[PDB]
Formats: sequence, structure tokens, C-alpha cells
Amino acid sequence: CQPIFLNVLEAIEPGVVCAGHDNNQPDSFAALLSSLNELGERQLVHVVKWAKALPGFRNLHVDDQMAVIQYSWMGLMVFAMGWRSFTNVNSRMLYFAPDLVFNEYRMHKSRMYSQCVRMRHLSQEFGWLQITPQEFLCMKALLLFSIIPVDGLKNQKFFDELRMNYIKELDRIIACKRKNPTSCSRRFYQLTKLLDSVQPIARELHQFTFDLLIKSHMVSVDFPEMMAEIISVQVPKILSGKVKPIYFHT
Ligand SMILES: C[C@]1(O)CC[C@H]2[C@@H]3CCC4=CC(=O)CCC4=C3C=C[C@@]21C
Repeated sequence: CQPIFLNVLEAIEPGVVCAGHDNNQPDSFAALLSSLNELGERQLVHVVKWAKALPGFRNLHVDDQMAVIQYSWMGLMVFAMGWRSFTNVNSRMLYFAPDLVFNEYRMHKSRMYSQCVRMRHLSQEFGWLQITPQEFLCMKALLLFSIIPVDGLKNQKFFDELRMNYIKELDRIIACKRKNPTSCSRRFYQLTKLLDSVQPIARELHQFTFDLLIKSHMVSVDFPEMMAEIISVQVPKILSGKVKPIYFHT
């Protein structure tokens, strides 16, 4: 029951990343979405660096390393975002960045109102569930290993070993605080269900961004190339079902 794994996750947790949005200019659909894309791009860099420092991660095949990242990035972003929205604005608003927060007016002006409401649900679960900052970190890590191609990775064996241990860490951080037996058996059920909620949501964001990408040109929203590239190559595989989420309760 020693904190070594937790020290690592807290040690690697990324810092405050600013979107670089002009909060002194009147709201707009394209200015809100272009900023979200620039924010996406910069948070990807962090995710890249955050992931490569994970216990066991660097033993995975290079492409597999690069793959689970691209496939799971949206869900990590949504999940982290929902956490910031819980600890910073008590879930009523979406804390994408300190300088890019969505009040209800923006959720609508940006035209992601329905997805926004879905993400706000998520941010609200943290509250109703009483997620400890430790359960959070463990879950955010596990998410990375939550979405894989339908055959497998070019060495599925290790991924599956990595995935199994992270589950154990999550199990550890539950049994290493309060009650036992029925209390933590159900506390585990609850979190895995919570983990599962991220996928549908991430799915929706995937659909939207892809659509936003093909429309981009004629609707003046800008996409940073690294991201534009991931949306156009890796995202289609998810929307088409060639890469699928791994649920706990399927
Ligand atoms: C606007 C859009 O293209 C569609 C959905 C958007 C996603 C929604 C989820 C999200 C959460 C964050 O905390 C980082 C920014 C972020 C996004 C940035 C750009 C995207 C991909």
C-alpha cells in the first residue's frame, strides 16, 4: 500500500496550459472554435510528454505508443477538462483554459452546446461521486489504454499487461483510504462506470470535430496542422469502428 505509483502520476501531471484567447473581443462562433483548436494542439504536446513518462509506457512499441495517444487524446482532454471544471468553477461552466471558459452563452455561441452539456454532466459526476484527487489521476492514466484498433496493436501482449496493472493501481488507491468489504467493491464498480461514460462523450466530440474539419474551409475556423492531421487520419478509424473503446461493462 505504498505511494510510489501515485508519486509518479502527481509528479507528471501537466501544468496550466493557456489557450491564448482574446477575452476582450466580442464572442464569436469561429473565434471560439479556432481557440479551442489551438488549445487542443498545445494540450496534445503535453499529453505526448505526459504519456511518455508513464510507468511502463516506453516499453510499448513506438507506433503503438504513438497510436494509443492519438486515439485516446480526446478522452483524456475531456476528462481532464471536466476535472478542472469541477475544482475551479463548481461544474456550472467548462474550464477549458484559464483564459477560455465557457459560460452558457459561449456553449451556444460556439455551437457545441449539446456536447458541452454532455461534458458538463461528466464534470458534475466528480462532484456527486466524491472522486479523490488520487482516484482521478489513476483513472486519467487508465484512459490512455482505453481505446485500441480492432485487431490489436503491433504487440498487443504488453499493452494488455500494462492495462492490467493500471487497473490494479486503481484498485489499490480505493482499498488504501476508507471502508471494506462491500464499500470498495461497489466503489470500484462506480469508477469503472464513470470511466465508461467518457467514451460516448469522446465519440460525440470526435464526430463534431471531424465535421468541423471538413466544413472548416468555408466556415473560417482554423486547425493547427498536427491536429488537422490527426483528425483526418486517426479519427476516421474511430468513427468507422476500426478502432474501438474497451469498456469495463460491455
Ligand atoms: C473544437 C474542437 O475541434 C471539437 C471538440 C474540441 C475539443 C473538446 C474537448 C476539449 C477539452 C479540453 O480541455 C481541450 C480542448 C478541447 C477541444 C478542442 C478542440 C475540439 C477538438
